[PDB]
This record gives sequence, C-alpha cells and structure tokens, in this order.
Amino acid sequence: KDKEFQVLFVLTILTLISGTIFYSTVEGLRPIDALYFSVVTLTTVGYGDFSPQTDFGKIFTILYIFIGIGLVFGFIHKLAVNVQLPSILSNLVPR
Amino acid sequence: KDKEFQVLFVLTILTLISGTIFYSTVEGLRPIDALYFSVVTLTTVGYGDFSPQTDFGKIFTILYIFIGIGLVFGFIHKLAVNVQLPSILSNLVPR
Amino acid sequence: KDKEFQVLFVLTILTLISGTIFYSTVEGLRPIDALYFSVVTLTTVGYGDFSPQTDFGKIFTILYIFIGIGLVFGFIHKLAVNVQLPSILSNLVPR
Amino acid sequence: KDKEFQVLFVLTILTLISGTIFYSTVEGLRPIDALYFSVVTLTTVGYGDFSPQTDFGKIFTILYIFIGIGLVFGFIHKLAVNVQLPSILSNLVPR
Ligand SMILES: [K+]
Ligand SMILES: [K+]
Ligand SMILES: [K+]
Ligand SMILES: [K+]
Ligand SMILES: [K+]
Repeated sequence: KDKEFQVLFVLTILTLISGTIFYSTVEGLRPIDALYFSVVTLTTVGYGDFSPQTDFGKIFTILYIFIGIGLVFGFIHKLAVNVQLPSILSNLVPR
Repeated sequence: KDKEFQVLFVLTILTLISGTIFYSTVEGLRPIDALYFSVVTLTTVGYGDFSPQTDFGKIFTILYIFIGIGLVFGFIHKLAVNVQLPSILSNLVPR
Repeated sequence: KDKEFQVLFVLTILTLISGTIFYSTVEGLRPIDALYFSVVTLTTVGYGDFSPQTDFGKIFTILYIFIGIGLVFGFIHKLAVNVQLPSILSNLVPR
Repeated sequence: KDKEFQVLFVLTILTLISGTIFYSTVEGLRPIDALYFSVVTLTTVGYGDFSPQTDFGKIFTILYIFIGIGLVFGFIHKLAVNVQLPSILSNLVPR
C-alpha cells in the first residue's frame, strides 16, 4: 500500500509539473503561480485569481481537467485512508 | 467496458455541445469560450472568469448543473479506472 | 425508489428555498440571484459572481455549506442512477 | 458512531482553526474572514473573494488543500449519513 501510495504520489507530481510548465510558458505565470494555479484547478477549488487568457490555454485546461481530476482525487483518497487515518488511530493509544 | 466508456463519452460530448450552443447564443460567448465555460461549470472548478449575466442564463445554469454533474463525473470515473489505470499498469512491465 | 427520489427532491427544494430567503433578505439579492447563488455554492461550483459581504452572511454560508452539500450531492446521485440512467437504457431499445 | 462522528468533528475544528490562524497572520485577514476563506477552500467552493496574495500563502494553500479535503469531506459524509439521515427518518413517524 506504500507502493500504491507511491505510484499515485509520483503520478500526481508529474501531473502538476505538467501544468506548471504549460501555464508558465504559454500563459506567462511565474513558476510558483503556475503550480498553485494547477493545484487549484485539478482539485476544483477554482478561486479564479489566475485563469487562462489564451485559446491555447482554454483548450489545454479542458483536457488537463478531465485527465487530471481522476488522478488527483485518487491520490488524496489514498493519502487520507492509508496515511492520515492510521496516524490518527496511532495517536489515540500511547507507546 | 469500451462500450460502457463509449456511451458516457458520447453523452458527455452531447452535453458540452448543449452548453456551448446555449451560452454562445444567449450569453454571447465565442464558441470556444462557451465550451470552456461549460466544462469549467460541470466539473465544479468554477473559475468565474465567465458567468451568466442574464436571467435566462442563470436559470439554464441551475438545471444544466444538476443534470450535467452526474454524467460528467461518471465519464471521468469510467475514464480513470477503465482507461487511465490499465495504461498505467501496462507501463510497469515491458513487452 | 421514486419515493427515495421524492424525499431527496423535496428536501433539496426546501434547502434552496432556505438560502434564497436568507440571501435575498440579509445580502440584498434579487430572489432569482439568491437561488442561483444558493445552487452555485452547494454544488461547489463557486463562480464567485455573487458572494456574501456581511459577517452574518459569511457565517450563514459556513453552516449552509456543511449542512447543504450532503443533501444536494445525494439528490444528484439519486437523480443520475435512478432517473437519468434508466431513461438512457430505455433509449437503446425501441418499443 | 457518535464517537466516529466526534473524532471527525474535532479534527475538522482543529483544521479550520489552523487555516484561520495562518491566513489571519500571514495574509492579513480578519479572523472571521480567514475561517470563511478556510471553509470555502477545503470544500472546494472557491468563490475567490479572498485568495492568497503572498508566496508563503500560495504554498500553504497547496498543502492545506491536499491535507484538508480528505478530512472535511469525511466529516460531511459522517454528518450526513449518521446525523442528518436518521433525523429525517425520525420525522416521518410520530412519537
Ligand atoms: K470556484
Ligand atoms: K471563483
Ligand atoms: K465522491
Ligand atoms: K469550485
Ligand atoms: K468544486
């Protein structure tokens, strides 16, 4: 399960790296803003402080969302049940 | 399952075509902006860069959301488990 | 199941009526804008075109979200599997 | 199950307290605005009326989202099935 977590962890990093590079390059975001914009889109928070201004960006976002949401939510799920939950349980009993 | 994927794939295309046409016509969006606005609504990202200004648009969006979220999420789900996951598994072993 | 659908359908109407009345009264929205703002919040689209400006509104929204998301998503779910899906299946075969 | 509800209830309070304190301090929000901004992010509504302006804030939000969504959604789930649902059922029959 650490190896189930690790495949979804890596893939998520590679996916945010993807949006980071595209949005930095094409839409002109500082690298730090691209990553934050990539994370705010794929988790569907969607603040709207950054948003794609070019047609090339609007199209990329359509696909990135569909391809990206499934992964991201899956990592989060793996993260919560397989890492957060056990550590919570372990805190309720002392060693 | 390719045929389960294909029914949710088609239906999703027909649903985004619906919002594209309505928002282009009534709310005056360029076709490309309507589709992007339709995709950003039904996945609940909700940037807010485009938003309906007319009462006819505000009402349409209420129903489109309820009718549309169930489908869109279902396609994404089908897409992730039945297409993304296997291709991931196949990459871990060489032919 | 029509009666499972009908309890979640009613409850959802009562919940949107709640936000409609509160946001119209306290935050000064036209009734039509309140309902649309209520629907855009509880499905977590969150355009941000309308947003609560008063402290009384910011607090109400905190609770309305927590109390409201569970219902709304549940109706949508019931709506998709128990109404949309069968009608889709029925279209694939002619009477 | 009251004790399953109570662990997710507490943890959620502690998590919103976290964002409240960080966003008040670093991003300069009034305490009431931080909490509302924290609740609007972790449920992925994302109005965008408040949004982090500093790099320290953009980074914190990236992690807070990933760590926070799993909990918050889990509480909401527990809240809906284990508290809202029974009270609904109890209203359909008189004592
Ligand atoms: K949003
Ligand atoms: K927004
Ligand atoms: K879900
Ligand atoms: K959103
Ligand atoms: K959302």
